[PDB]
Amino acid sequence: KLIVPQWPLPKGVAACSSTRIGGVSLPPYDSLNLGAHCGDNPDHVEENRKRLFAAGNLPSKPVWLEQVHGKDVLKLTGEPYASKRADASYSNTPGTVCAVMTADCLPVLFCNRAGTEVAAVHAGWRGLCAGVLEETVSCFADKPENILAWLGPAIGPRAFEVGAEVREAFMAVDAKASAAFIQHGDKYLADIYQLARQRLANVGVEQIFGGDRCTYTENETFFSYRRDKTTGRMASFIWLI
Amino acid sequence: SKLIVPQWPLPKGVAACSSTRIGGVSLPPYDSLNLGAHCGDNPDHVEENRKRLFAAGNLPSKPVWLEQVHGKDVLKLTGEPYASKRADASYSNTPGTVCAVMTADCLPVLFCNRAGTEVAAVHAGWRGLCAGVLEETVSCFADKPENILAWLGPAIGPRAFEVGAEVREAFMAVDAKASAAFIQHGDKYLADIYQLARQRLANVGVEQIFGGDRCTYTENETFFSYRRDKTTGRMASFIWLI
Ligand SMILES: [Zn+2]
Ligand SMILES: [Zn+2]
Ligand SMILES: [Zn+2]
Ligand SMILES: [Zn+2]
Ligand SMILES: [Zn+2]
Ligand SMILES: [Zn+2]
Ligand SMILES: [Zn+2]
Ligand SMILES: [Zn+2]
Repeated sequence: KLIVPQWPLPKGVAACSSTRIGGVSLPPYDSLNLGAHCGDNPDHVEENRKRLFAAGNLPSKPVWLEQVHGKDVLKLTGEPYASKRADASYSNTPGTVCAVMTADCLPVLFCNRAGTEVAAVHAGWRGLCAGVLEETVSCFADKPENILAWLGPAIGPRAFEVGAEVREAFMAVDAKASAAFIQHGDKYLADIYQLARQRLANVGVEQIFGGDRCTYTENETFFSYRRDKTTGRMASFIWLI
Repeated sequence: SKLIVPQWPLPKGVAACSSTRIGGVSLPPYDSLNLGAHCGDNPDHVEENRKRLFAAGNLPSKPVWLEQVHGKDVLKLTGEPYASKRADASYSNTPGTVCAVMTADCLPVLFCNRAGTEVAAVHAGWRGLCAGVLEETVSCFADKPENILAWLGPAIGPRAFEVGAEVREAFMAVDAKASAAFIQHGDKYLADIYQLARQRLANVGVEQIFGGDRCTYTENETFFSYRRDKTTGRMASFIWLI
């Protein structure tokens, strides 16, 4: 089964986010593991990808990134790439699939109401803190007012334990980050949805959706790196039809 | 009443209890003896519920709460500098140390030996049960399985535990005895977790098995149930050497 973002989806845009359900992989990758570098059977991963691309009605294969937990955006201008080293992608080309691979990190999908540009972001805390979302938004020709954002399944505020330094880093950029951390031993529990919403507001994006799942809690629906260590991967996808 | 006392031949030197949703201070949907600190409850209420339970249970120390990940790892409670509390079972041979597991549908299993020198507590979700958490816990004991007692705590029962074909498949890949513990329910099955546990226990030589008569999902006035409620409190099961 496939998560369909609950937002006012514009006419020529289409989106989906995968779960752990309905694949072919064996534990600890059971069953719809999309990740090719976490030690799964390579023929199973290939099979899960095929089923998910069918289930999601993707028009072409996703442009998978070399995700490095940074803040760079690849503009999906053309099929042979000089380097896919990026944690976000941007497209204004019909049929081109933006894709981001996650199991705890925040997926964010963007599109404009006019339905002429899309973006997908893999926003781990470091990339989020350093401004991956602001950098993705800045790629859009449209104005932020016209931009929709969907917050995908990520590790939620009851499970995302971070060190004092992480909380420190977020407040160094934007002091109101403080409300997104709650003390918990020598650490804090952090609300990644709250932090993403703050960055998005600071940049003018007001139509924000999703943010109601937790990859760590919902173990029957999602892989979680923090929970499992060795485990599968989900992905979120957006494209212009 | 905040507490269930396992009904088994409790050895001298051992004590155990398992909590209910009754007798605490938490507000709905955590009403009222919620012990879980990570389900969105008022944490002052959670600490009061814990104080109340620990008092009533006559625990000699605070529980060694695990970071439960629904796997099959057993932490031997050898001494508080631990590299990681990521585990779904614990084992102690140290008087005064409390083994504890936190549940609201998953099977709690408490273990001890007739001599009263070793205890263990297991949070057995279906994934961990399937991958062999009970067998793993049993193999931590120095004593022989014949001298091991096992108590099945309140879990989601065979009329409520609905699973996909894949769960049945997984269990029967380990042992086709497992087919007995499943009954079709549409394109689904209703699974008997107590039956699956009893099969693993027998496989391993544990013959003295008690409890397994409750249903967290049915008894909404005694137990929290994650399947029933989603946002809800947590019970826990505890055992220790006196
Ligand atoms: Zn295969
Ligand atoms: Zn990540
Ligand atoms: Zn959670
Ligand atoms: Zn905690
Ligand atoms: Zn109160
Ligand atoms: Zn559980
Ligand atoms: Zn029915
Ligand atoms: Zn029942």
